[PDB]
Amino acid sequence: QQPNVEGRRFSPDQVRSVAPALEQYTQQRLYGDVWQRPGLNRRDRSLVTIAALIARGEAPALTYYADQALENGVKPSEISETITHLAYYSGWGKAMATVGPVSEAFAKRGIGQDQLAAVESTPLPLDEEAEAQRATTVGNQFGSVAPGLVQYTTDYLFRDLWLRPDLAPRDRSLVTIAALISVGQVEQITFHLNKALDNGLSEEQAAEVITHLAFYAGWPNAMSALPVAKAVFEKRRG
Amino acid sequence: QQPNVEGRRFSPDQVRSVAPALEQYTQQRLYGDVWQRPGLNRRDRSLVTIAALIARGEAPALTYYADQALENGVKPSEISETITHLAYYSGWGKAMATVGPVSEAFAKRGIGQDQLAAVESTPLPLDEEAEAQRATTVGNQFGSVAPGLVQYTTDYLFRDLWLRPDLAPRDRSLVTIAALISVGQVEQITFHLNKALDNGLSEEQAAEVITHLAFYAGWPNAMSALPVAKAVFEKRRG
Amino acid sequence: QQPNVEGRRFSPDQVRSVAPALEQYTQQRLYGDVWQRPGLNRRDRSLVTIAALIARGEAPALTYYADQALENGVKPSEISETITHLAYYSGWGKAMATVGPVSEAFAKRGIGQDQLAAVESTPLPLDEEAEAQRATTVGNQFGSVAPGLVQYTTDYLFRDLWLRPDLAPRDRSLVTIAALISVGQVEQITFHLNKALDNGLSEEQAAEVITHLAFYAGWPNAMSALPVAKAVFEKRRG
Repeated sequence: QQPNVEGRRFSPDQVRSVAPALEQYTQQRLYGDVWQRPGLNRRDRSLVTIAALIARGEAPALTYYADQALENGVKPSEISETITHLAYYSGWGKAMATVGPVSEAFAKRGIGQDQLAAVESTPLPLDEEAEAQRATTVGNQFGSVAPGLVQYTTDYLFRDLWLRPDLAPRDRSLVTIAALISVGQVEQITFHLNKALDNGLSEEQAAEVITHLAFYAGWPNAMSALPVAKAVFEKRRG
Repeated sequence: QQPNVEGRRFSPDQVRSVAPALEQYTQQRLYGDVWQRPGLNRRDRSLVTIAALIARGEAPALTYYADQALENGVKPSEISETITHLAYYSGWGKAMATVGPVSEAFAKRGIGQDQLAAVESTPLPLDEEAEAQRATTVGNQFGSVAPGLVQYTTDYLFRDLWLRPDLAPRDRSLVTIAALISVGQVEQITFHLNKALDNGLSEEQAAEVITHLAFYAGWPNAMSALPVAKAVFEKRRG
Repeated sequence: QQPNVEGRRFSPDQVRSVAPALEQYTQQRLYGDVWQRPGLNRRDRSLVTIAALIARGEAPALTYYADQALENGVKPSEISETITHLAYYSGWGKAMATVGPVSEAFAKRGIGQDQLAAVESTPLPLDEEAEAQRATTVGNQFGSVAPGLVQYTTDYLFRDLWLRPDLAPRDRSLVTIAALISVGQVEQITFHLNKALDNGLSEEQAAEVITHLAFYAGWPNAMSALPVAKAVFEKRRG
């Protein structure tokens, strides 16, 4: 039920040499059920999975998963941009680790540099009022605690990274929430889940993201996200 | 004082080329003292260590540590089942990473597939009342937040994984608490430590688990577990 | 703007084959701006970076970063001691992972074992009253919860590791706060940041540490440290 078995790091035979139950579960549950849940499509699941693997330092799995993402209709430029985005959100080393595995995936598919996310291009429109509010809140709270970090947050992230067009805002928020959930960073989920929902991700899609990540990032990480998600959904109803 | 020095990823000579104090501490403190603490036996320490290495993405160390576990009397089927269990609790990629290192450990010992945990076998008895209570609690709290995840929790975990006989309930709880502590997932320790104690793990054994993990998962992770453990021990006395 | 381009795991060409924007950001922002911020010098930034890479299981990057640290004036003995220190604070496996990459860095520079941190040497002076207070607090709270861990905390850490002269107290605290921030261990930052400030790290230096780590350990980790740092700074003013 899993596509492109030959592209896997470890073969079904190899997995069965240690844990045949795991191989069966991979086929019947992970690929046969989770990946088949229609509330979130294969393209979006690929973005969520790539984000999880990057955030969790499981870059070797990316050769297979990046190839699958391309097959599922994720653009090379979107994979490219996910890596750049997660340099900031997961850390530079986590992004750098992707270079070998993803370059291999691209090379096999004949994906040249001309298909990648632009170094510099026309920014998306900035909601100036919401940004003025965001900057004021952070500056008032932490401006004298870490002035450099506060300034970088504004200049590098909210006035640049988040306006880069190579991921649609919805998709950039999607990869962000996936990366956060994947490493249990529940403190930052409220802001970014609200942003994702504002950007067009549906509540059921968000529930599917959490559900998908139970498998890729472990049950406790998915479980920890639930009260945060619940609070967000309830607050939007007020 | 450390057994099977030749089976290590890095030799004592190699460790001494960077940090001779670390090599000395490994011999005198880790192997000479911690591993020798009689409150928790070598077999259980091996299970705790394997769980920690899996959860923390330190799979390369597993060739040595899985071999040691087998020497310490952990069954191949128990190692097999730990991997499958932690696919769910640590994440699929963390379990998958074990395949290469553990297959090598098994191959060297002539451990064939006939010795592994069963794909499907007769489930252990389910405490139907405690399960009805568990399902009701979760369903009431998060049923409309992530219905898919709630259903999978019931169907995949509590009505299947936890009833698989290839780990005794005590040992399955042992590996779970070890994996949780190892990545600082304190939110889920209350439930699983209670379950471990219910399943027959002693309070002193649990204290030894936390102590062992200070070395393998870092002091802060062990320290973070202490107030949770304290609260559990005190609550059971009420 | 990045020194020793040829020593990198992945070349600029390789990074550009996946994410040319990331390569540009590395040059212009990470190396061209962050590393150039004068509030924290290159030597201290190297210690912070090594600690982050060790804590986050990004040991492969260490060949380049350890070489850079040596170029920046970090002593071989200080790198040696950072590894030993983080065996305790990040975990044994995280320290062990450094052996290959750092040994390579040392070999290329002709750094022999005679330049490494001493296995045993004359301890630094212990503040006996502050230690009596620390031991009493921990013993009263957790002495009967995990007696072994409480005893090891005293004997292995505060009456040995922290008195080892191969890192100055300021630098040992620096590597500790870096390692904690890098994996989001906010629970332990209050104690260790106070200790760092007591040991001579300035508040602006601490702010630069957090800022540097936003890039190496991801924005959310740096952001999570801010309220802890704020509370510490404010408390010292009372």
